[PDB]
Amino acid sequence: QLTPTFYDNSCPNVSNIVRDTIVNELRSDPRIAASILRLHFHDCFVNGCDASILLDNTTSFRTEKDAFGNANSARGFPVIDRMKAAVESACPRTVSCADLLTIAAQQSVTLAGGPSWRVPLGRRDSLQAFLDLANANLPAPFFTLPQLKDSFRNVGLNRSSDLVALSGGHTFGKNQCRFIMDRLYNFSNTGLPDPTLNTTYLQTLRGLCPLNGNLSALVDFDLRTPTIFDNKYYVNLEEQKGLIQSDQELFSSPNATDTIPLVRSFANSTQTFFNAFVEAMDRMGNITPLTGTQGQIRLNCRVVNS
Ligand code: HEM
Ligand SMILES: [Ca+2]
Ligand SMILES: [Ca+2]
Repeated sequence: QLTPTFYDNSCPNVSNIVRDTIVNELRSDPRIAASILRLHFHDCFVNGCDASILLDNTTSFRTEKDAFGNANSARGFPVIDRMKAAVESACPRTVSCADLLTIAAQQSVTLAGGPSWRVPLGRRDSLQAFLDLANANLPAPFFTLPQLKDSFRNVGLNRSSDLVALSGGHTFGKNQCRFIMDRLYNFSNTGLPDPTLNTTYLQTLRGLCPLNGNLSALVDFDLRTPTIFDNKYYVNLEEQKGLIQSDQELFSSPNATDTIPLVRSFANSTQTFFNAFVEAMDRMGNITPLTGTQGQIRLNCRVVNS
């Protein structure tokens, strides 16, 4: 079983080294905290949190970095390399990349103003990467609520609270115009914008993402506090200001009878949201981990030990 004290003897300063690395990177890249949290999410949804997403291509298996949900989107890999090297220097062959990324995600959330907690540890690193599984398991912004629920249940998260709380990760970070073009100009082949998108915000988004414009242009997930980890994400949903389809469906989908009350509860209380986020984060971090002697303690997160 995973435990928060796993490295209290072998590498007591691991969390501090991770924090220091992120603090330093944030000065030149204010988006890195969001990027790191997302890497952990994409790691856990594919064969569990086993650092499989960090592996680069080999002639025997393809990298998950080329998955539809990661390609030209996932980022921060060199930063993970930096903290890994620092931890390896402080504590040789001790901290797995899987655990490192989990701590990095928690520290990223805390540094951005979110809750502070000690994540369960003891995960080990995968011996391969899973591109096909990543293409099948990572949810997409155009998913309906039933599809979002299916995606979470598929990896082991059955609770609507899991889905609603973890979606709160969109309280910060960036999103490409590419992913909302349909909502802005032609939703579900209706030739009209998504009716669940606030019409005033629709105008603003159309200005940032004009038709035939730069699809790679970036827009903030949270128009209220773009880089702060808080519950504003839910207040936006209540006003039909969720940025992507999957965000707004939590509040507007015909199948949202169970998610609406959660959205409201999280928008009404920061404490309720933070508590739910920590709970959901630990549940996600507990998805099919390799433990004990299974897998390895990867020295270079990009390659399997030889
Ligand atoms: C519920 C289904 C979800 C969908 C469909 C989804 C979809 C997306 C999309 C389309 C982007 C934009 C990528 C880009 O434009 O390059 C993104 C970014 C992001 N997502 Fe999600 N996401 C989901 C859940 C989550 C969860 C569970 C977390 C973490 C707890 C998370 C954290 C983030 C963060 C922080 C960013 C910004 C990353 C950055 O700016 O580098 N997402 N997501
Ligand atoms: Ca994984
Ligand atoms: Ca925010």
